[PDB]
Amino acid sequence: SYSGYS
Repeated sequence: SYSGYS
């Protein structure tokens, strides 16, 4: 998964 700001 990805968590945060992109």
